[PDB]
Amino acid sequence: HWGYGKHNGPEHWHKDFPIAKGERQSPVDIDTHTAKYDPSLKPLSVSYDQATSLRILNNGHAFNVEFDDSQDKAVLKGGPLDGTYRLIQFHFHWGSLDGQGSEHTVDKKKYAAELHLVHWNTKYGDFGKAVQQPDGLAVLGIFLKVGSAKPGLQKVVDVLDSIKTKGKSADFTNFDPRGLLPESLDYWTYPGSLTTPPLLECVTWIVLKEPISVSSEQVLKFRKLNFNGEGEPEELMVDNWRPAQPLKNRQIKASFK
Ligand SMILES: [Zn+2]
Repeated sequence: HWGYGKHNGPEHWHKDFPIAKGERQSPVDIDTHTAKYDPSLKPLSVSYDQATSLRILNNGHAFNVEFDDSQDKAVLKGGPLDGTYRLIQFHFHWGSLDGQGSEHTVDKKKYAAELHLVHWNTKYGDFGKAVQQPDGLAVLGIFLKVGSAKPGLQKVVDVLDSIKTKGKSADFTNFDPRGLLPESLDYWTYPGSLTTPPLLECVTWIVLKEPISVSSEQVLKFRKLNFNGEGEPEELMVDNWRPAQPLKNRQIKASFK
């Protein structure tokens, strides 16, 4: 058992997964003053038009909206990416309070939550083989501030009551992930890791400058979820976020001047 608890939290993940103290760990603080613009970065392509959501599920760490990744239906191309990355699932990390909840920070500022859209490089045939490579995954990370409710998010919130406890899942079809994007795809990028065990250093990170607004009403529904399984003592699913890890020698490239 790993989690976000006192004894099984990020400070202790290294005991079971030594890579936690690796050279390419995520998330990281994005220093705007030192994250230099890169004119070599190609424009970012997002094709979520024929996207096919299948189910939503509680996995005892967050909730994942999973997609049919059998075809190039919903793909991420260009930016820093070489080849086509298929969307497999998106999930969030969020806090107990509005003041915290994001994994990545910007000049040390935390957001109320962070959205991660997970893609894998079709070059490697399947996800299993993908996570064993440095460029295997691409995660599109989008900050959440508490403001005007996100319409594209309400379909998600409306189903959360039905996957309260770890292990529960539900049919979740015809979800448009375009509903969750901001207007400017202006990003930072760097090579990093999964922010959960086994913390494999296989992720090209693409973090959007532009956060999205969500209503306190929407984020309160997130915090009504359970880490625990059915029949267990209740443990509310909150502060499911890893703090910023050392950047070390890595450079964070910005897509904008
Ligand atoms: Zn994540």
